[PDB]
Amino acid sequence: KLKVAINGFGRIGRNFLRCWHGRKDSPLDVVVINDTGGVKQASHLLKYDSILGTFDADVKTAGDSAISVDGKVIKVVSDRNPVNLPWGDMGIDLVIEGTGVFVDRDGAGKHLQAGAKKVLITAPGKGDIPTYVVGVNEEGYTHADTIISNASCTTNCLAPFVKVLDQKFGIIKGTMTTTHSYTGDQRLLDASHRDLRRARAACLNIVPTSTGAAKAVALVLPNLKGKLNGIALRVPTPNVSVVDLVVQVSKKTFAEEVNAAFRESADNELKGILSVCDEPLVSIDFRCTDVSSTIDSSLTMVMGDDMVKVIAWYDNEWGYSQRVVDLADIVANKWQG
Amino acid sequence: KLKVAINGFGRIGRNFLRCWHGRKDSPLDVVVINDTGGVKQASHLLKYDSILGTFDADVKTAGDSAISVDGKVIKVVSDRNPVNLPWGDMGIDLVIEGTGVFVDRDGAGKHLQAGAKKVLITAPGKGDIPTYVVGVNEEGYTHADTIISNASCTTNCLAPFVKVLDQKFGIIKGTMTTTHSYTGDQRLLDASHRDLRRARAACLNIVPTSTGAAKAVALVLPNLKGKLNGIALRVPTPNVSVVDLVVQVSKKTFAEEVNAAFRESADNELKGILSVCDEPLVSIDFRCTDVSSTIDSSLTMVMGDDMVKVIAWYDNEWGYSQRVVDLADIVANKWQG
Amino acid sequence: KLKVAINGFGRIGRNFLRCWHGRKDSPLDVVVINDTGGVKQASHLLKYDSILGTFDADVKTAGDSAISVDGKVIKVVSDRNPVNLPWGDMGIDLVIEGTGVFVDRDGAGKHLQAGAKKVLITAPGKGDIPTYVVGVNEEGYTHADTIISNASCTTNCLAPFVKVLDQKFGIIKGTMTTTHSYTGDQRLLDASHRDLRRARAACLNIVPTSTGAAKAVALVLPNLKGKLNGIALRVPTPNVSVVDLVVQVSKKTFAEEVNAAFRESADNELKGILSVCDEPLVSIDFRCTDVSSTIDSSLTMVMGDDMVKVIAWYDNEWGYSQRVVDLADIVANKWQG
Amino acid sequence: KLKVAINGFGRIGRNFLRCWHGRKDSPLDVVVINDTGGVKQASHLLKYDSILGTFDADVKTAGDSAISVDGKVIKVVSDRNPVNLPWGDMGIDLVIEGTGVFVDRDGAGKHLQAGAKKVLITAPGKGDIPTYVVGVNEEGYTHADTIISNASCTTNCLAPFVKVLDQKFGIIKGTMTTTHSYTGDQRLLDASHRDLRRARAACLNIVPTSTGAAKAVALVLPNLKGKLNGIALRVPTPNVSVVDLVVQVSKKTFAEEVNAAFRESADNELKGILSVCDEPLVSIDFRCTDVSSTIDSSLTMVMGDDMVKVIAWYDNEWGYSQRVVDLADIVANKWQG
Ligand SMILES: NC(=O)C1=CN([C@@H]2O[C@@H](COP(=O)(O)OP(=O)(O)OC[C@@H]3O[C@H](n4cnc5c(N)ncnc54)[C@@H](OP(=O)(O)O)[C@@H]3O)[C@H](O)[C@@H]2O)C=CC1
Ligand SMILES: NC(=O)C1=CN([C@H]2O[C@@H](COP(=O)(O)OP(=O)(O)OC[C@@H]3O[C@H](n4cnc5c(N)ncnc54)[C@@H](OP(=O)(O)O)[C@@H]3O)[C@H](O)[C@@H]2O)C=CC1
Ligand SMILES: NC(=O)C1=CN([C@H]2O[C@@H](COP(=O)(O)OP(=O)(O)OC[C@@H]3O[C@H](n4cnc5c(N)ncnc54)[C@@H](OP(=O)(O)O)[C@@H]3O)[C@H](O)[C@@H]2O)C=CC1
Ligand SMILES: NC(=O)C1=CN([C@H]2O[C@@H](COP(=O)(O)OP(=O)(O)OC[C@@H]3O[C@H](n4cnc5c(N)ncnc54)[C@@H](OP(=O)(O)O)[C@@H]3O)[C@H](O)[C@@H]2O)C=CC1
Repeated sequence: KLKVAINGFGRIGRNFLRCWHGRKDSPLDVVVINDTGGVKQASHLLKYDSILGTFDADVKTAGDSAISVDGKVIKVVSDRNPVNLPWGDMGIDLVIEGTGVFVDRDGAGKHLQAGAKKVLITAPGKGDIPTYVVGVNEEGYTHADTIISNASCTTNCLAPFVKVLDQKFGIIKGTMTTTHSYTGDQRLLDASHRDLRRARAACLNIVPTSTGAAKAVALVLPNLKGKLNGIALRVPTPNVSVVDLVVQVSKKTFAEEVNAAFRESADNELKGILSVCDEPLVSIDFRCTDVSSTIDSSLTMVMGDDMVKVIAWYDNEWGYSQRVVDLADIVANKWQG
Repeated sequence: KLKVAINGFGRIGRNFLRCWHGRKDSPLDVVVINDTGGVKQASHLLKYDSILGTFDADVKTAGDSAISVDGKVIKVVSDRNPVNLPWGDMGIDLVIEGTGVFVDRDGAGKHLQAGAKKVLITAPGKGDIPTYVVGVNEEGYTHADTIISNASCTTNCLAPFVKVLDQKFGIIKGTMTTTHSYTGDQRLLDASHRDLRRARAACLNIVPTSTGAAKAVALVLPNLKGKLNGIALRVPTPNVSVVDLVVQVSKKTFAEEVNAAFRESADNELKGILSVCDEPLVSIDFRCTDVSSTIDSSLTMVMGDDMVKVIAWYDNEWGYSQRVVDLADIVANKWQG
Repeated sequence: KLKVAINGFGRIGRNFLRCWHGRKDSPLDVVVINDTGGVKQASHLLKYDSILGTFDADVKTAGDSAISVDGKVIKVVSDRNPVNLPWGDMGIDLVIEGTGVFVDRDGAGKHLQAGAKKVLITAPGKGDIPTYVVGVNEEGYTHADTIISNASCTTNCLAPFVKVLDQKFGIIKGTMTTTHSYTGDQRLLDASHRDLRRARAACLNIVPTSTGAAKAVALVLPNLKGKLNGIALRVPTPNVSVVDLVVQVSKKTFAEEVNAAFRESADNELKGILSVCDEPLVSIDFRCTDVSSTIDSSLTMVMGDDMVKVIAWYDNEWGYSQRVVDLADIVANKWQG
Repeated sequence: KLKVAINGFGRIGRNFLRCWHGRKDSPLDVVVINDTGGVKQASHLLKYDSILGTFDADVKTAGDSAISVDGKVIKVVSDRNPVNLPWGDMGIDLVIEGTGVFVDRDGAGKHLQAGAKKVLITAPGKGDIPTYVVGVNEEGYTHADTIISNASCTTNCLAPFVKVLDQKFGIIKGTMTTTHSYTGDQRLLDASHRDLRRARAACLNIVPTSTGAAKAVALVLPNLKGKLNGIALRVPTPNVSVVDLVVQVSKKTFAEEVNAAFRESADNELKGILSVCDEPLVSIDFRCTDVSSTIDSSLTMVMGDDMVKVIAWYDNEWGYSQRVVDLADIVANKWQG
């Protein structure tokens, strides 16, 4: 309904397309893809996926500049400079920025220069970019926002249950550590990053790094400003991560009561965003889960009556991509066109 | 002087022998190895190691029942039943119990049935077994102890710096999470295991599992009884782990002061046990670390002035094995003639 | 129909059940499972699988000899000694031997001693045990065989296209190497193993070992007796393997002719057993393929006009289990009764 | 004594420096490194290495544009365009091309435009570029060659023993498959790549791909022109690979005679280049071996008296780098000022 582009057909760009494809009566219309790798590459990697498996749909190249998914043709262009895009010419309403390189206003704005009406960054925005997490603060979105951010995968897993903890128990302060699957931003073998730790062979190490949620939860939950901080430990799994949150709360409590609080929200205001799992599972079991965060109930602990530790699972690729679709639906729903 | 026997030539048993081989003027004499796998196996796996690399020493079989390391002939026996071992006949003073199956008094005691004078379990002891962590409470060891425990790798990493935190700031309570390398106790592919999570493919998942390290810390640091708890996350790396500790302390502080407190101890009472690393390193850098615990200084955080988060690295196989040697050395030094 | 019992509820045992569950109008009725790990374990590991994903069926324990799959109750017993199994009492017609420890006549026979009418070993049989590979020599099966073998996963990948090569070009001699995913028989970390190479950390090494696929091929294709040999290279992937076969043929040929030969069989006598893939795919893309062998057409080479090199993919767990089901179906179809 | 510059401080670039550092009385003087990543990054990654371990040398940054190794300062520049490099200004005699992007004459020639006297590509050269393999055809090198190639890692493993096989038995034709560790050219997670197979998650798949090694082996051993071909299977190991070569020979033989032939050469003309291992080892055991190729003797087979299969290990990073140093040594030894 809404004319959508995908700038950056990588893990999130492709997960997004496949997430979108599975939705019924979607308001979005993905008409174009900017894949610097080309048509053959876009069709191949969309069909065959090391993490999601083979796409259950007819996918093929259509000519020299498009691909088709179950008959639907999707234009495919290739340009590293978004100021060279044909968004205006195509009448593109929303650009899904998934390249990871245009996360500030001047960068994402290049899409507007090219004629796109709006931009949704699949990552934290740098600068003065409205950030939103579905199930946490999306009601604050307004059609005037020309550039928005859907935050990070970790922020999407944390914020939902942090919101519950703060409302029910009141968070004085907390820390978080995410044991995170590796991502394309890491090097296969010891190379070159900025980040000397992400420069190291990712399938061989536990890699401490930069955390991507910590301040950002305060962005979507202002009451938490200056109350949280954390880090990330990248480990040798290709997908699915888990956050370990420890917080001192003002109201004394115990593990079972904390879990109960999560189940209540899970069955109500956070249905489809938060889930609570009582089974002794491991990361692989959470692949392709549509929720943003799944509490591992049996792992919840309370020390000294007010120090609560919570363990939550998240599919950083798929679960996050479903949220990108959700945020895109909101954009469409609140359109002033 | 101390005639030593290694029961269970596995990861720890082999790491132990190589750790011991590297010491100068050792008061220990490893005369025999109980390897149910045989002499060829013992010689081969001691020489070639997927984690430590090839042993820089002349290793070979010596007849049917021995092996030699740089000329030093060692005996090799094979019996799954410790009562039937020739410890008395051989005059064995101390047995390094590294099978992982004789961790209680009745089990480890079988070595005493057999004639050994003392047993040192390379793991937490079950029941009433004296537990010691070098650099924390080893001064409490007495020659009267027939059976002793060197705790777990995680306890050895945690205790040292927990001791420092408690002394300098006073720990009210806290929680810990160890992102741990897999170990032989896990299954390569989904297979039977009493622990339904450890039963799952170890190189494919992030596996949550219980840990006693929290309560064990209280064993060697009584002041901490009932103040800690935690869990473990087994991840797809073959060696080297990291502990994430969050504690509320009584004295307000900040990250750099906390890191300073650790360096002070590291340059003094905990020299050779605790180190503080200021480099942006990853898990493979810490292989073959003779200390028990290395603080990653740049990851230390303090929230709300009294919630301290510390990240510490540890080579669970080698570092721990150097501690086993250390404890053995203490046994030999306190032996009563 | 045909009261089937699964002995050994491991990778194959569970893949088998799931493969069977997916069949329509199956002549087989799986009524019992001997799982030494217990009911809870059986239900859990059948539901959650690190390789196949979460089973899309209602699986739960059935109060505690039993489990239920979509309402179908399956009895669960636990005994490491087959002679003590209630096969006779239950009227069990065919036992799927998937423990990997009862592969000879005396061992597998234990199931007959226990009352089972027939045994199907999910592996090469030791000694005089009729071996069959569907699509190659299954027409030779007779109800008189009390104990049969479905060969190995590599033999099931190799035989089908070797049969084609021998008929179409005539194999003078050849060699084979299978770059095989690791299996439960390997060790997670360096540990005891009769085979000093499989004793080594499986996810950290390229491990050369044995196979019997070569001589086993001769079993189902007599014309090939003494004409082939080979080895295996176990690598760090959890599932899916690939065979590299090099043979000198009597009739000069070229790569595309060879590929054509495979497509002819694939569309005819070997439909559902052999496939030919023209896509530039990788191992993960072949997960859950029902065929026994998939030729990677673009990799086919011919040197000196008569030295043919063929690369074929196979899902060693799933593809092989579909063959077990197939052979079981034949057993049922030829039952006297 | 030869002024050497390293272009592209990656896996090979760094392995090269470390190999060079370990040589005694080297005729090479590495005075500069072109690392687009910067000084801090060059120092760090040279010191800490996921595959080689921590560099046993004092490594630090020296100012804003150099690094020091045990006191020796090495200049560090940063430019992606070789024409702009200060080779002429610095008087650079030989440039080690390890970027992987300047492999043809026009590309590597950019270094000559920049003032360098000679270029050594650490990879197969494209077009008319003299290719050499130490121990095979290096005696053919002449100072007139402004741009030379040290071939590929697999070519360096294969050529040496292929040379023996051809001389001793006469190779009519053959095929080869290399089960190769992943390299930086692959993607960590499904991502864009001209090669649709190399685009797939490298630590999750058996990856089928190129090797010009077969035709390259022809380049250094003319007698083998048009007689060999092959492919590569990239697998989930970070370093160390193995080649499987099958060849029909004109002189009937047997496995032990073939192994003998390799030991003869290994103790004589190919000492330091080829080795023969009789131990049942796995890939990890061959890390950091200086030789180019190590035959795994117990794996050698001969079918039909003339079809020879040989398995050889090689450390693709380190062993190859040792050859780069050897070839650089030749350049210095044959310099004509
Ligand atoms: N790895 C192995 O086993 C072997 C590999 N190959 C060897 O040599 C290769 C190099 O691969 P390897 O050492 O593995 O890999 P790497 O990616 O780690 O090596 C060198 C690399 O050069 C880069 N570089 C790229 N473009 C430029 C440029 N324009 N100017 C300056 N520096 C540049 C790097 O930059 P950036 O940081 O942007 O990537 C990086 O450190 C060839 O491509 C070839 O195959 C051959 C033999 C053995
Ligand atoms: N991966 C996850 O779990 C999640 C990641 N983040 C993701 O959104 C990101 C994208 O990461 P992800 O999808 O993982 O990764 P990828 O590398 O796989 O995703 C997108 C990529 O964009 C590239 N690209 C780069 N520059 C341009 C350009 N100038 N014009 C057009 N296309 C371009 C690609 O090109 P090239 O081929 O040259 O690399 C590639 O397919 C942000 O960087 C962020 O973190 C957020 C949430 C979840
Ligand atoms: N791995 C680490 O990082 C550390 C582990 N723990 C280590 O100590 C353990 C040993 O683990 P680890 O060395 O890793 O493991 P491994 O399995 O490699 O070590 C010892 C093992 O003893 C076996 N063994 C078992 N039962 C007997 C028996 N009845 N008689 C004789 N030998 C026997 C072996 O036999 P079999 O061949 O049949 O398996 C094998 O070599 C405890 O169980 C504990 O946790 C503690 C600290 C550090
Ligand atoms: N995996 C593959 O790709 C294929 C494997 N093979 C296999 O069939 C095999 C089975 O291996 P796989 O399914 O991989 O592996 P697993 O280890 O997972 O399968 C079966 C296993 O049986 C065990 N078991 C062992 N001894 C007994 C006993 N005495 N009584 C009852 N149950 C027992 C188990 O017990 P415990 O819990 O103590 O280990 C476990 O679930 C053969 O050994 C063979 O190779 C053949 C074709 C394909």
